[PDB]
Amino acid sequence: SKQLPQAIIIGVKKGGTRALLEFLRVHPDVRAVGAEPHFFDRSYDKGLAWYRDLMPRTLDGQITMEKTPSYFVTREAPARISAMSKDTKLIVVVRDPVTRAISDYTQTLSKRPDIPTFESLTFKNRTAGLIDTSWSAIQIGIYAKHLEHWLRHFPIRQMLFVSGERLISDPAGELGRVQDFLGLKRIITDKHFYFNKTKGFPCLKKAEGSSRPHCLGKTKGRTHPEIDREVVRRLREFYRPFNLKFYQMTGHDFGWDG
Ligand SMILES: Nc1ncnc2c1ncn2[C@@H]1O[C@H](COP(=O)(O)O)[C@@H](OP(=O)(O)O)[C@H]1O
Ligand code: NA
Repeated sequence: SKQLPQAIIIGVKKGGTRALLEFLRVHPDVRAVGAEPHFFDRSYDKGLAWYRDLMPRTLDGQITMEKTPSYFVTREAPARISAMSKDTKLIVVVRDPVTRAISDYTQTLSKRPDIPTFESLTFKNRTAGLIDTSWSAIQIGIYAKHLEHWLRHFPIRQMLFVSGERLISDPAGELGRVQDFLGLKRIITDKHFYFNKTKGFPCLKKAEGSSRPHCLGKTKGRTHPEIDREVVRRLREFYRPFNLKFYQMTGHDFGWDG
């Protein structure tokens, strides 16, 4: 029967949310929705009967999952999800905030090519190095800011933060933690993955629902544009104090600042 997701991948955008979901779909005890529901942010009015109807069917002991990257930054998401159930497990796939802003910009550049440069959107006042905190690309990277709001409705024990960089260099190691966090037996492993030279990322030997090798679509693995390293330095400096706070809240250093 259909059940409401006991675990959600709530963020972040461009941290590697699809990759993680697609890898978790290999486990025999994970059933997940395909496309981003965007329920708790854009379609909450439709109610939990609509939400439950999107979910796949599951046997007993199977875990239902979804991923919507905007939840982590959408203001009302914590209260609403906890309202669904106070026990929901939450996962955040985090990434270097600066690489994430560039990946975010690169996604838009693949849709509206005429947009200004990353360096002009970066600043409100280049002459003074004042960064546009209103720009969504900047704001999503301040993980500690959004994390504080989630901890008003969830114990940090029910929240797992996955390394987006380590998801690319050692998918089997990272997914070992995620399986422990969801009470799933360690099944996903190194043999499930393989590196495709021409893609640049790990791929699945057999995806869920397929017997063939499966890499991620053309929408994942984009070539970023070349960015002024002075802006990158000024962007790493902006995030540094926020990254340090995030490390303390999570008890883990994700290596973005050394
Ligand atoms: N095996 C894999 N194949 C492709 N992209 C992967 C990947 N593992 C992680 N990713 C990353 O996942 C990002 C997308 O995150 P999301 O699905 O949350 O939007 C990609 O951003 P880039 O295109 O900048 O490289 C890519 O870096
Ligand atoms: Na974008």
